[PDB]
Amino acid sequence: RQLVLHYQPKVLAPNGPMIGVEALLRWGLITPGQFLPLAEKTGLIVQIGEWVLDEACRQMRLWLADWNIAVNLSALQFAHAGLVDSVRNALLRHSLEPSHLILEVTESTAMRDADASLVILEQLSAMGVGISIDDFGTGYSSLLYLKRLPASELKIDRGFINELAHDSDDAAIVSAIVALGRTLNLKIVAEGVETEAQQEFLTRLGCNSLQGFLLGRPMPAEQLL
Amino acid sequence: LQLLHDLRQALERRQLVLHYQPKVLAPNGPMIGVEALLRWEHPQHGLITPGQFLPLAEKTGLIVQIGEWVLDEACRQMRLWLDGGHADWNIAVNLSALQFAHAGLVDSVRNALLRHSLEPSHLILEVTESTAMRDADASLVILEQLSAMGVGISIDDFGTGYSSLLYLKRLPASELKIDRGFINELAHDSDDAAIVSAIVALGRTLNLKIVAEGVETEAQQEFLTRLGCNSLQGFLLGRPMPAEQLL
Ligand SMILES: Nc1nc2c(ncn2[C@@H]2O[C@@H]3COP(=O)(O)O[C@H]4[C@@H](O)[C@H](n5cnc6c(=O)[nH]c(N)nc65)O[C@@H]4COP(=O)(O)O[C@H]3[C@H]2O)c(=O)[nH]1
Ligand SMILES: Nc1nc2c(ncn2[C@@H]2O[C@@H]3COP(=O)(O)O[C@H]4[C@@H](O)[C@H](n5cnc6c(=O)[nH]c(N)nc65)O[C@@H]4COP(=O)(O)O[C@H]3[C@H]2O)c(=O)[nH]1
Ligand SMILES: [Mg+2]
Ligand SMILES: [Mg+2]
Ligand SMILES: [Mg+2]
Ligand SMILES: [Mg+2]
Repeated sequence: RQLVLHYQPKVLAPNGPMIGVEALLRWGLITPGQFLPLAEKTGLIVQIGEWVLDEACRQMRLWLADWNIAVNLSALQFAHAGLVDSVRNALLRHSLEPSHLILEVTESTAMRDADASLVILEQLSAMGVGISIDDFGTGYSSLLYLKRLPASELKIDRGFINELAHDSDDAAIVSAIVALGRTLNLKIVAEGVETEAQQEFLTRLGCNSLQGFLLGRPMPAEQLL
Repeated sequence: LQLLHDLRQALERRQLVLHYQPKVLAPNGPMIGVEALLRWEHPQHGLITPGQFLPLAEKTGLIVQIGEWVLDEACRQMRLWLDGGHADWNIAVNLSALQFAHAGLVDSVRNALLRHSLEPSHLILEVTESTAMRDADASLVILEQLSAMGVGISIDDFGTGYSSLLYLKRLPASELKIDRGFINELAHDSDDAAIVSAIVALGRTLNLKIVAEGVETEAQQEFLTRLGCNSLQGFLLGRPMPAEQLL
């Protein structure tokens, strides 16, 4: 068992309290960018995912701790026939309210076969699980399906969060995502917040919550305290 | 289902209208505003009341655009009235639980006031006790924004939910509205008069105006006045009616 979760805080804007964490997988000390693609191609991602989901639910129970936890799903995990049985079973196993668990799938993953995403996410949403669309702005979305999917939040891609000059293309895109949130009834999370000016500007643009190194780096449950 | 199809097209068919009910200083003092109340003029069923279709609207999400239309028309009407010289009237608009939690609520209020050049102090937003107290920390963030814009905040159907006195003081509410259920039962239950008195006393000690709602009889009016209610609303003082008929 060399697999460990690190947790990164999500924080209500403007400076408001921490409302939850994202679980981030780690393995020397190996980062997931170095091995998740091999796991995806080989199918080992599905067992690793079962372990991640279980450990996140276990940790949340242990804490419960007035907050929720977000787990990432790769394209294979999202499409895997077992996914929805397994989410329901993991919440049942730990007697954990479904409102405490968030599942993140990327824009690309969700939009690849939107009708199939809809069958899967509708089940998940009827069970009460929070559904987040990650890396938003980096894929291709149908506005029609963006409304139809029972998502509760979009997470702005880290790639748009750099110098964020007021007249930048990046700022326009952040504004557009915020406006999608406002018109489609979705919370918007900015990810990759490293500086005070980003925090301030993203808050004024109307992001609902923030994640990034400035607010807290990923760390193991113990160090998080 | 017929109701579902019919409600979907109700805005397209201009079948939705606002009626307005006077709120009056107690006992019968000047009218200080109105509550906007949605009605549906149905070509087959006639004038349908919102208890008969707002739950379907909530469940389907049709309540969002129905609410945009309600807010727009209410703001239009208040503007018109202000320009007609009714300087001391406000208008109160109801918010369901879904509208109160909608990510765009505050932007939509700001846009509607700007569209009709309406000072924010002439708009009152009513959220029920239950709605406000379900997640009080979240209610606080929402209501503080609305209150900083200058919009009045009313806690509706008061007495029907469960309130934290702590958050009841922290919320930037301006008024509590006693639920009509407590007014109607006064002649038929000894507990109701105590409950109504307690609500009035909460207003007095937390610095909130109290509105008594559902006033139908002279004796209710007299009793509520003697208790010290600030304002009254009810059939005795004036039923909901269209803006024109109200005059
Ligand atoms: N430069 C910078 N980076 C920041 C900042 N704040 C957070 N990050 C990093 O950005 C990534 C956020 O996760 P992601 O976009 O979902 O993207 C994740 C996610 O797609 C994938 N991944 C991580 N854990 C899991 C997992 O348990 N399951 C699955 N299926 N995928 C995972 O690996 C990707 C990269 O993971 P990480 O290395 O942990 O990198 C994490 C996080 O450490 C910041 O302020 N500045
Ligand atoms: N028996 C009796 N009833 C009286 C008397 N005085 C006032 N009422 C009624 O009490 C209700 C007061 O509104 P509410 O408690 O906010 O309760 C409202 C409110 O929750 C909701 N509603 C109405 N319009 C709207 C709207 O535009 N948006 C939203 N979200 N909800 C609305 O529907 C509920 C019922 O609306 P209405 O049928 O118009 O019923 C109205 C009004 O007609 C009286 O003396 N006797
Ligand atoms: Mg993620
Ligand atoms: Mg991301
Ligand atoms: Mg009301
Ligand atoms: Mg009421």
